[PDB]
Amino acid sequence: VSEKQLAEVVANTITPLMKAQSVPGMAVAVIYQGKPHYYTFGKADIAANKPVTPQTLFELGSISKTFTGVLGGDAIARGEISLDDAVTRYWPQLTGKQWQGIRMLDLATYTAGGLPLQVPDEVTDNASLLRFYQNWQPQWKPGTTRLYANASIGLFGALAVKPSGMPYEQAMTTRVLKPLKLDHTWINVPKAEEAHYAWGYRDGKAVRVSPGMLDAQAYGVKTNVQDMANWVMANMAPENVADASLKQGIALAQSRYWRIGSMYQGLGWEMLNWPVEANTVVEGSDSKVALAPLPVAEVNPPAPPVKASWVHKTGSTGGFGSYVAFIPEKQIGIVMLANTSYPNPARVEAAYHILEALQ
Ligand SMILES: *[B@@]1([O])O[C]([C]C([O])=O)[C]=[C][C][C]1[N]C(=O)[C]C1=[C][C]=[C]S1
Ligand SMILES: [Cl-]
Repeated sequence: VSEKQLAEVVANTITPLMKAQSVPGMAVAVIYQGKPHYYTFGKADIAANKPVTPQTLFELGSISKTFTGVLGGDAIARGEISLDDAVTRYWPQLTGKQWQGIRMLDLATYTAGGLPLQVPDEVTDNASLLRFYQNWQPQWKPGTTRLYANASIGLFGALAVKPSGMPYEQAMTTRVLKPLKLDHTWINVPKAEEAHYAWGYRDGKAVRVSPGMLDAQAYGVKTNVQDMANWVMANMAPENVADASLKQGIALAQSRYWRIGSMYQGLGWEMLNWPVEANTVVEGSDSKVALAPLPVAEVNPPAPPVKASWVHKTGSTGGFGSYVAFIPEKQIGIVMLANTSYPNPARVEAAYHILEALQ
């Protein structure tokens, strides 16, 4: 499949998508034959008439969780934490007896027993954060029910960096971003970079993400399409990652911990076995499945990375919608960054269609 044909397949999928979903701007990377290929469409900022470029910063939303998963894996590989350890090992002040039996694994993979999708808006400091988790009453025993949640993996990422003594942003930069040369990926956008920051859009209004507790760990990363392509490349082919603990952390994040229907839960990353049909992946992305509390089948010991996987993550904020998927066996992958949050099934369908052209 030539560069020219690939550019046509991308244009012919994305242009109708943007029209149908009222998306002002998109940046796309396709990973193919050892390198990224970049396609940019529309506007980063409508009022200012600024085009999307390969340097335009997008809000990743929950694709931030893949960075959380890999940083946590790296901590495991340094010997600083174990997924088998009790959450209370890293938070001794968390004295409530309901936390017994809840492992760092459970926090990382949404199986703690019903931690909710969000940290409540009244949580504004450490005292309030502690109170929230102290007062939480699990609806299910640990290791029985997956409920996708910021309050779960968010807390995992905060606790994962504690033994290192490093704050979370610092740990992420030193241990994940810098070694991979992701030098335009930000939890907090510096002043000097602000001109690259797209506006998000919802129902015609410009919007950007506001602060919340555990945001950095759950939904706070911003990045451009070059850094995201290289992030996808590193996760798709970790054999080329030099730092030993980081390479193992990447493997840990794509390891299978639980089966839930047709999908498997990694650390941030989710996986289906390849080959998989589009309707299987599309159906799973629907909110009525994706947000539901669902029974789990344990994968113990965790299964190491399966090369024949569809590996993916969707993420949104108020004004952005992003999606990434890759197939390590085929060495193909895609990044779709957009400045409006459009339906996840639509992201999956487009990503699957483009990657199908490469098979
Ligand atoms: B995150 O982006 O993940 C999505 C995944 C999906 O769409 O199935 C859903 C919920 C949690 C995450 N999103 C949010 O927390 C919403 C926002 C965060 C900041 C502003 S809105
Ligand atoms: Cl600690």
